[PDB]
Amino acid sequence: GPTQRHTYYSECDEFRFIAPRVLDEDAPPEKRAGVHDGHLKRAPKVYCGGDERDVLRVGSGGFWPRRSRLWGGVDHAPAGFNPTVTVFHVYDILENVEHAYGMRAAQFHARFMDAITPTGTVITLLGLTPEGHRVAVHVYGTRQYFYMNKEEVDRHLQCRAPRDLCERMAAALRESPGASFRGISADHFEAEVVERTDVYYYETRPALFYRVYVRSGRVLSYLCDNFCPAIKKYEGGVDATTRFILDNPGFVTFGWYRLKPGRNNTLAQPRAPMAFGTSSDVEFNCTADNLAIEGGMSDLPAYKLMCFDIECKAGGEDELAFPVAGHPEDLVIQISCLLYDLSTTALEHVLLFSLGSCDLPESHLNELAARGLPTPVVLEFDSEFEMLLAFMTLVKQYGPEFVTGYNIINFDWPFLLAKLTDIYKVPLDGYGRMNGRGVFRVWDKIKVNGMVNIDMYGIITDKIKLSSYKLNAVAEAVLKDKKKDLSYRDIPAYYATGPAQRGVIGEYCIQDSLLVGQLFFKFLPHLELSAVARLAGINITRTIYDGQQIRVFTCLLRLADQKGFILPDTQVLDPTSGFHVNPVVVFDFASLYPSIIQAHNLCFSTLSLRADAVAHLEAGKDYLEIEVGGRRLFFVKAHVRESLLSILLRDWLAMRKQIRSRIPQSSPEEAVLLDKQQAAIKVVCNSVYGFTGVQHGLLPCLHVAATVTTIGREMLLATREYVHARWAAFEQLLADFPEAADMRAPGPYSMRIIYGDTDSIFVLCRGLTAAGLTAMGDKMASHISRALFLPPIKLECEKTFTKLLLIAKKKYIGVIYGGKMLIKGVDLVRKNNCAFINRTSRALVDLLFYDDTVSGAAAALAERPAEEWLARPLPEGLQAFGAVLVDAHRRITDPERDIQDFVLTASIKDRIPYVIVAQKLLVSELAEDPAYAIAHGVALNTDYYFSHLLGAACVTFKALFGNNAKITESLLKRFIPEVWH
Repeated sequence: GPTQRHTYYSECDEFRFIAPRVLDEDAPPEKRAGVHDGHLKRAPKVYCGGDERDVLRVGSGGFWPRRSRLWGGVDHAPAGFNPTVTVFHVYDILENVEHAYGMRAAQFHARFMDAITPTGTVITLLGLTPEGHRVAVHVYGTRQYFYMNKEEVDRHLQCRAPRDLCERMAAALRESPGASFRGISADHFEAEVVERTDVYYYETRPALFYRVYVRSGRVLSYLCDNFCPAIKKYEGGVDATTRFILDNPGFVTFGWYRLKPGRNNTLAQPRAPMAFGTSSDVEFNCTADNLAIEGGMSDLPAYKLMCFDIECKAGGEDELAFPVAGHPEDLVIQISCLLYDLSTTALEHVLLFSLGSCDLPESHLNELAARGLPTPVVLEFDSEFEMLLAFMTLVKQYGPEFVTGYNIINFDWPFLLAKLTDIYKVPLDGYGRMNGRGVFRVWDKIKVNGMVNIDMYGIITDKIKLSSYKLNAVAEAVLKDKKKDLSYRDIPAYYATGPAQRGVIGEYCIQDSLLVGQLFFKFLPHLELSAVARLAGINITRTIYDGQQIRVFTCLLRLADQKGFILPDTQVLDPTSGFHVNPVVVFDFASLYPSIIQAHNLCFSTLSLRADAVAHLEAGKDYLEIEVGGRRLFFVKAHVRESLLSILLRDWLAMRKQIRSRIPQSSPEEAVLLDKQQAAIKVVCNSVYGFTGVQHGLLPCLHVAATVTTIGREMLLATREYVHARWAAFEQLLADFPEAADMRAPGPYSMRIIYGDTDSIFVLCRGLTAAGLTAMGDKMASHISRALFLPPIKLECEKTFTKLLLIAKKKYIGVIYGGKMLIKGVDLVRKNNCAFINRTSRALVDLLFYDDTVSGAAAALAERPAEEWLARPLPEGLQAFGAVLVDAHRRITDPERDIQDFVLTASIKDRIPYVIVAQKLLVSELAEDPAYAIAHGVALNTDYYFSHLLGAACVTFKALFGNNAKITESLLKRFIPEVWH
């Protein structure tokens, strides 16, 4: 009997039986709606072919593939099976507490038991061997630690003598009635004095601190919140995995390893099957010295990818209601489950789980064989519970270390777990890799121990930009592929028809995962993630869910301690609105914030609020010097003290550039892995800025973020300053850039910056062609960059606007020389508005951009304040703009056969099309079915539709009149007769 219990189900004799009554064919006309919801006493069953079987049996003729040694008490390994392990790969790491007493009957060598006596944290390395064998290697020995000021503590209690301290902490822990679990001993702690320095400030001098080790995070946590009343505490937030990686040089979170002898030729101990803590084929106890990095050896082992996607159906009153997991009537009816070799890429298994009989189409089956793909295996069931258990039984038994699909984090996994926990009261702590007590939860964002979930939806929202992110949509843009035959509203209808129509549902389900697969092996996300994990020193599962600061803290921590630091704990030239007929050039700085940090030596360690005790070294040379926020600040440079961030980033930039110089002289396969790394360094570098300015995150320092803000500003003001001085005349520009020869346009020449924002400047170029300006702009930026700023800082050129409506602040419309329209901080469309108001509103903005007469006339408006155009007539070039509004009025009034164009719709609801019609004096009580209007020759409501077009035009083209909506309203009125106002 396992020394630690298996909490997943290896038997159920009874359970909650829920199934749609349609499934009954012994079925009167009336008894076929809704759902059965009762208790049934019998084992859960699977059907596959004419065959059946208990869902929880392992042995003979099992319907689905397993990778499982132990199944609730029985060892299913071949009598003989005893492989030896040397090298093995690691994809995931767990932290758990083990207690010596609970493990007595496990057959563990005393060095291990020693490590967990009252208690101890065990770090379990998860992965597999070259042969495919599933491994869990249990690292004993790692303790978490944290620091506290010696003399400060030594005074406020009182006792240098390191045992006195430990006793006082053990005595602190008794008094909390929160499970001291009789850990009221001075021996559950070691406390050593070391010299060190709080990272903050230039002045701060090395003090003496107590390093104190602890046996469990449980303990550490309490002492954070309680032992430190006034006393300052350092690196208490640092988990055991991260101590295990950082204190063992070279060690990684994702890599190959080998076990070897240690200190006194100590050897890793294989575990007896009955003390396995996970579902792996082999397990071992060891300490860090029994482990070594196995560099050179690099190839991904045969780990598996499960790719699934679920389909549901609504019960209750209205079967076209979107399904809700909390409803017992609203059932998961099918799950598409695909199993790949992740090292190979091959699709090994196609499984479809199905509530009710399901007969896949012959056509879909022909298409699978024809593509050299596995024949699907259809598992069918009478109830939702039987099918959910089956799926979860497969999730435990096959144990895909990797899992994927589309929106599975947002819809699929939440739906299925809501059902498992709430409706069926099944516990999940045992269904991951651990046999019990493991994490298996979704939040608002899922965490399943020993399972790396990568959701393709988010990956795709991260590489490609689109109008839509639906799969069939995504499948047509990215895989250039076309399939379009399903809608959640059709499911019920089809479900009720019979087993063939359920097959169709199953087809589109399998095909859905097929496409998601094809995408995962297109974008190889796990490899972007491994690389970050591998680089940041963190578990792969935290490279996705856990955000920003995590990826950077760890590295900051390693460096910080090298240096002998400790980390404390939780304790007016922007736009003048107007239109532009001359080209506008857009300069951007590349990774501005990180390049500032590095160039200007900015760190926790190098800043100060004091002028004194600053080595009194000297201003200018040794000092940065800034009027930051409230007051004056100072930052030392890389000769006096070099910044910890600075170092992180420089090292990462030198790494990227040395990796990038290699991409072309390596193999195709070597280049695919260097690209992922080269991109990983970029994900991590773009993080360091953010890391600084989280006011309640780990190591904030708002006075670095804010100095970077104010340096960002100065730099672009300098770029402004420069361009105006240097390029005021075309002659100097021709001397720097001889190709300007063929760029001189008719006008007078003038180069002026018009918009400044975060990291980009807009430069209006009179007398120049839009034609070669993007290429000349690179050079300009290169030139500027090489002339004004310190390395990494790099200004570049993206983009020339042939024409530009500069509305405001962060709001503009432009056509891009050589491209499309770009619209920022506005839309010219509304899903809610009728076609006609949208099409015309749009036609207007196109006249302004694409009609050269309207474009000059629009430009000329800028030569004159809004109010002065009220006095005088608008420039004639706008005749065509007015022709469009006039024209729209006529579109409405006339017996004009397209009423459809004026239809509004604001399930049952919206969908009812209507139109607003002419005539107490009524208020949109003049809705009407369209057909009725037509059939009765009813006029549309001129005043209504037109005033909506006038309003929309008015908000889009205020810019031509300094954003005064009033003046705009008045001037566009001149283009239409007053009797139509």
